[PDB]
Amino acid sequence: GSFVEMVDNLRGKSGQGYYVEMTVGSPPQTLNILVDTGSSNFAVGAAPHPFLHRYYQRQLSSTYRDLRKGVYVPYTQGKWEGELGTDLVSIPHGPNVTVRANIAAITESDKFFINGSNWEGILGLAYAEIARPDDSLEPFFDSLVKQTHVPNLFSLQLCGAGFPLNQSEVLASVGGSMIIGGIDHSLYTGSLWYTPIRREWYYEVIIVRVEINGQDLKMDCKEYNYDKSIVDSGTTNLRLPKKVFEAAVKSIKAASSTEKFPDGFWLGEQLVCWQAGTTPWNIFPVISLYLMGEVTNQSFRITILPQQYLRPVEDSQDDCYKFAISQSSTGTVMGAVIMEGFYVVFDRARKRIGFAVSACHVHDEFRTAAVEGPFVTLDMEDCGYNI
Ligand SMILES: CN1C(=N)N[C@@]2(c3cc(-c4cccc(C#N)c4)cs3)CN(c3ncc(F)cn3)C[C@H]2C1=O
Repeated sequence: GSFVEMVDNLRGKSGQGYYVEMTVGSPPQTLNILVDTGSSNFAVGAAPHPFLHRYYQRQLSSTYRDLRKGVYVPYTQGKWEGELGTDLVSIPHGPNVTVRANIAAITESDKFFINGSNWEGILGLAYAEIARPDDSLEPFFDSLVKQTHVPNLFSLQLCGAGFPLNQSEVLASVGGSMIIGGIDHSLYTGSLWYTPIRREWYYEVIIVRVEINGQDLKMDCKEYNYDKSIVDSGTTNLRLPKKVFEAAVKSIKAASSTEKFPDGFWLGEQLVCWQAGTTPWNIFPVISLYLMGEVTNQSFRITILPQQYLRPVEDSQDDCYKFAISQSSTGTVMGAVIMEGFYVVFDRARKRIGFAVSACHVHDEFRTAAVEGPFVTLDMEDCGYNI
């Protein structure tokens, strides 16, 4: 329906992540928290750090409970270590509830906190299977659903501005909405189409066909989900398995061949700039991902524009961008490139993910992002990877 208290409760941008305000402890300590559908721990800075101006002070919370257990979370780009405990947590622009949740109090970190970023912790919204140290550490959303009458569903509208936001603008701008326990109809246009959650660990999905400007990439569909395909608000790019990335970039280069770009642009390293207002959107192709439908032998497609996969960056008055499609050795990641085009419904209760055209997606007068269906697609379970 309508969840006016939760609409426009996010801030941020794809390169720095999107965050929501939360409170921890008694009296409440306000912190900004990165919204991550790609992990399952609620973890906050709990010790001074040069890039933090606030942190969780456990000794000032009367409701703090020590779990007497450490947690070490190393990952590819960095790591954090901390001490497990529980406390009362609320979301000021959220459901009007307070819950007792697990909190990893971060005491040591490496390349986790970012200078200039305005967030102090991370909210892992995925399932217990991938929580650290193990699946016995109940994730925040699981606690929220168990302790209250909040429906087992949340939805995200991540809003890319379509232009770079400076240090002050990114603080004052609306980055989107996280609707906890519902679907807000003002955030999308057209119909919502649902794809099954394949398995409850990451938000895993199955891609059954890929097109670049309507041209079938024509790969064995297992390649698109090798070794998994996930929906991740904590990844900036659309990341594709090595072989898929190679085929996609060849096709995108062919479609945009009226303009030659350096190898560094396609590697996501180098920016490309055009005179103000002259970005040649029309030379770049649309990209469609077909996802398994809820009905046997049925699929639907989501289509994004170069306004989604060319990330605006500051150089001058030129309009500059980085190519935000990159290679993966851990499967497809539908990051903020995908998510900024759509309103995404994480329907945990019905084990499905919904997509609709976002009311805040960036487009031009000639093309728009799309969510369309149905299409007849056979042997879609064969597209899923095993082992
Ligand atoms: C892609 N991705 C995440 N989705 N989450 C993680 C992080 C994302 C960010 C981050 C920072 C800035 C911008 C963006 C965006 N968009 C994301 C910092 S840490 C957490 N994680 C993880 N893994 C295993 C585990 F038991 C617990 N946490 C893996 C990290 C990661 O590389």
